[PDB]
Amino acid sequence: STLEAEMAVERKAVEDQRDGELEARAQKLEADLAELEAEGAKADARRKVRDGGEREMRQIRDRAQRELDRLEDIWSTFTKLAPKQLIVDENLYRELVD
Repeated sequence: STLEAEMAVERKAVEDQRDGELEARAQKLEADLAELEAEGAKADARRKVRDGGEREMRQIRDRAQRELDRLEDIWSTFTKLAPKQLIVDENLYRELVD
């Protein structure tokens, strides 16, 4: 019970910060775009700015998702722990130990 409770609580650190980093980067990009559109700038420049901003947004979402699923995986493994099971990660083992 408390195990799954603490797992959920950590999922909270996963979710809030996943949303927050993306929010910050998006705010920065939108400010930079409102600045670029304030002056007279070529439309190709704005298109490339938007492309880079989408790249950054998706990259942040991926950096989140990857760790989120990794943490799901550690719990999934911990659940099915029974003797004679062979662990090969050599890092997951440390997470399970500590």
